[PDB]
Amino acid sequence: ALEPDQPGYDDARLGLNRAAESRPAYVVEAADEQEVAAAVRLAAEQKRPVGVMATGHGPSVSADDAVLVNTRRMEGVSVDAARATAWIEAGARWRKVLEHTAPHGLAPLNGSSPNVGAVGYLVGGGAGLLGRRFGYAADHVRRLRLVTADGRLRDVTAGTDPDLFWAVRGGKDNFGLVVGMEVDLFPVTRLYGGGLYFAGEATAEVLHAYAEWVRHVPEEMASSVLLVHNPDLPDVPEPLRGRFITHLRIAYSGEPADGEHLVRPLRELGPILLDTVRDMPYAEVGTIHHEPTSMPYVAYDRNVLLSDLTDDAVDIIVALAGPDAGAPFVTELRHFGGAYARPPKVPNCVGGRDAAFSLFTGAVPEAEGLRRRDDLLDRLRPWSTGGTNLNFAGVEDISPASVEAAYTPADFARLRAVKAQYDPDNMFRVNFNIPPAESWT
Amino acid sequence: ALEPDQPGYDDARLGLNRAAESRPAYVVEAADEQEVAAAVRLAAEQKRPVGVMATGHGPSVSADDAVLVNTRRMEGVSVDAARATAWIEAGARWRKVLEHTAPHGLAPLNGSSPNVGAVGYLVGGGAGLLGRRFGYAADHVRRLRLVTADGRLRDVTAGTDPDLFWAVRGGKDNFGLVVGMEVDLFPVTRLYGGGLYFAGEATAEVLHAYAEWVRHVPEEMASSVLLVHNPDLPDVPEPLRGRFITHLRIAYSGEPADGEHLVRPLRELGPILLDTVRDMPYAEVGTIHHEPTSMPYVAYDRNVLLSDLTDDAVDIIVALAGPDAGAPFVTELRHFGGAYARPPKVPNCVGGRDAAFSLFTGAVPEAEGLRRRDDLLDRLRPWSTGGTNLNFAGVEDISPASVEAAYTPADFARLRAVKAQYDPDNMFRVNFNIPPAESWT
Ligand SMILES: *Cc1cc2c(cc1C)nc1c(=O)[nH]c(=O)nc-1n2C[C@H](O)[C@H](O)[C@H](O)COP(=O)(O)OP(=O)(O)OC[C@H]1O[C@@H](n2cnc3c(N)ncnc32)[C@H](O)[C@@H]1O
Ligand SMILES: *Cc1cc2c(cc1C)nc1c(=O)[nH]c(=O)nc-1n2C[C@H](O)[C@H](O)[C@H](O)COP(=O)(O)OP(=O)(O)OC[C@H]1O[C@@H](n2cnc3c(N)ncnc32)[C@H](O)[C@@H]1O
Repeated sequence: ALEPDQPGYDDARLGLNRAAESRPAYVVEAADEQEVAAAVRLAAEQKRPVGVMATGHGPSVSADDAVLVNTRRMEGVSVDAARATAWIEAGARWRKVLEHTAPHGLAPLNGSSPNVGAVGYLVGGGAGLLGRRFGYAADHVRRLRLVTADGRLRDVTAGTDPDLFWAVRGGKDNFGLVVGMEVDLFPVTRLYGGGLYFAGEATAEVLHAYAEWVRHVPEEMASSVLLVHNPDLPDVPEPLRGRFITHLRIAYSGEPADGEHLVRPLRELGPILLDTVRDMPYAEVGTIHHEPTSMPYVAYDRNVLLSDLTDDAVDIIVALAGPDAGAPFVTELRHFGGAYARPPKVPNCVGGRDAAFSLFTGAVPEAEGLRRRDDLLDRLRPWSTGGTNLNFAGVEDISPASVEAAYTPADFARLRAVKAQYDPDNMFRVNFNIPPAESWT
Repeated sequence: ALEPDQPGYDDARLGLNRAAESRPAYVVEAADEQEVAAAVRLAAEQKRPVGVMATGHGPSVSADDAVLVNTRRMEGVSVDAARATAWIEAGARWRKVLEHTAPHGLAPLNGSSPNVGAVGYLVGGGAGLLGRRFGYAADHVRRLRLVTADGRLRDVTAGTDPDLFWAVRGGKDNFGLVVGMEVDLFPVTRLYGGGLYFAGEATAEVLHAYAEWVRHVPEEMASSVLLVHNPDLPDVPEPLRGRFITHLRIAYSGEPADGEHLVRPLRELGPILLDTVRDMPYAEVGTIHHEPTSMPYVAYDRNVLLSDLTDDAVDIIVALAGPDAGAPFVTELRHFGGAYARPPKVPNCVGGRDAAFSLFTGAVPEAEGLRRRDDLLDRLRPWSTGGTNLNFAGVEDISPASVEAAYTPADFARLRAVKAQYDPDNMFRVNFNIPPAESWT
């Protein structure tokens, strides 16, 4: 339990995304599950809130005055090739999970970025490059080991505590900290994917075709569109530097033949500054988004879920987020539907299953820039479900009403009840917080 | 000691490049140095030859009737950040070395392909993407642990056995099997590199400019040119498929500013089908050549060293290896000079230091194809040093005269003497073999 101004406090308290500028009263760099339970026990004695950080990818509330458990040293993974499952400790990032599953020819339902904490991602739902085919990562869990608000370790399956197994798979840490989880693995060894990086002048054309194209693709095709002003930086090749880029991401988990057939029409649009679409070992999946996770940064994230992508919706995005807009934020359009739209084998509380698309924005916190982001998301409200994707929400989305928007009204009702039952003092509240039901007080 | 038709013989006997179709009398999958010494002791009892394989990247002679030591399980690496050195076990591939050195911001002098066995590469010399700046990997060794032909383990430094330290660093396994080595590490954290992938019609223009360009670059710029008929395969992006490609590889180990300045003129040539030149973590270095090492293959490798690349030399390469040639082999032109051309701090036997370029060919063994390869290398003999790069030699280069061409005449004289002294029965002869001096009998 490091305290402020002790050696390595800052090390253990600060994550990748610093937008929640937070100062925990103590930080425990847990080495194992016992240290996690001990940290939680301590906090319960001191009537203190408890938060958990594996990477700092997903900030929400300030950890001021809280105990923060840093799980980054708990990076254990083990694979059961026979049963096609992996055991993943609290702090294991997907890159490490992939190291272990690839030798067997197995893939988890990981996301766009290998740097991301597998557990935090999963308990938000977890929308990746196999998701349109298989669903949310939270829909494919065998069991959980959990530190509950009394500081007890508990093994949990759909069998032993339905309520808790349901709530944790989409509820983040609101019901306890996950020390390890057992996930189903899938026989995926290769992807046909990469990017079509179009010049700015093509943005309207591309987004219009994309809106149509997505209506015909199978569930094996995950795809998204990034719109970004790229700086003149050496970290990207010369065709992408210092200009507006519309980047179409492909991730087809079937045969390259099929993928290429689907993709080929998109090439008739242009000009294409760079084309990386290719057959790759699934291990290389993190090259499709190639998201920078080396330096810490501050970013204000916000997203809305779209019931549909229409011409007029496209035109708003072109106008407020395309080349001439001069928007100082990145915009990403991610395709959902498919398996995401169908109820999971084993129920969970993951919301937004009716969404066709996620529309995401990432912004340096600066008032002119945040205004334009606001204007863009407001102008899309008519094509919006009212929902937000929880894993793509940011530090501005911390109020109870903002968190409610991540769940269906019924799921949230039930979640409030379960929360009262498993976290009566609302100890896990350094998070996208589900408040205890008022009826349970 | 697996024998033929025992479970896992084929596993342990066959490597990546199968061009030496070899059947060892026994294969020892050594777990540690003691098993290696025991294997060598056994062979010395039985008057049998001994070969060593970590990956099968570098075949030469058939292992028929030999004992083969497979070192692939000896993959240990440890790094001394303070002293900037790594300890590398026999079988460790560069990818694993890189895993350990990158967290400290250190780089070994590895080569184009992370799949390659660090030790085998180094004892051939070892020409990589930092070589023009720092020299051969064999020029930066602190010590070796070696199993000599009596089966004894021996720690060797420039201090304790000058003759042996000299000979092993360029002599491959001719003087004993290396169980571990201690290499100097360099403070390189990033490269500016990648490819300019030009269409076939530009090949003459590019090779002519390259010939000139290389005369002005600093030692921080490693570069090469691949000429290849790419099949219509899904493993490469659509611009590179089913056509002739001239691929210019850049690897600048200075500041991106400097790299870009150097590279920019090359873009004035064209058309460029794809441009990947960018600032990257040095860990990603294996993306510059992106050589396929997943499937085994058969390949007949041959190279000649060039004293200079002239217009007429270029025109022969264009004519016999460029788009209209219909050559069924790959051709690679690699730039040497720089630190390679200067004597190493601590002497070694690595030859070809006077070469400006390596010209390499890789061929499926088929007589029409091998004829054209022969014709190309013969037609370049006037611009040739007479030498060959040992690490780039193949199964056709196994005769004493072919191996002599890898060393200066004096070095080879001395090498024959040392060989008689350390391997009097020529036990290590499943290799590019240095025969014992006749004067020592
Ligand atoms: C940064 C980022 C995030 C990201 C992404 C790409 C990047 C560059 N791509 C995603 C994608 O393709 N699909 C997706 O669904 N999400 C994606 N994300 C977001 C990511 O899922 C979330 O940010 C998630 O929170 C990441 O978890 P991580 O553990 O890495 O992050 P954290 O800040 O350290 O923790 C955030 C919250 O996660 C919950 N959490 C963390 N550990 C636990 C444990 N052990 N038990 C229970 N809950 C846990 C907490 O709520 C914590 O506050
Ligand atoms: C396949 C390949 C090779 C390669 C390369 C790229 C690819 C795809 N790029 C290279 C590069 O950029 N620069 C360079 O200098 N060489 C490059 N190579 C060639 C490589 O250096 C050689 O092929 C080398 O022989 C590789 O060694 P490896 O150990 O991987 O290969 P092997 O077939 O299993 O062994 C070949 C011979 O190496 C000597 N050897 C191997 N292990 C030992 C030990 N422990 N002690 C002593 N000698 C050893 C033997 O002579 C063995 O026969």
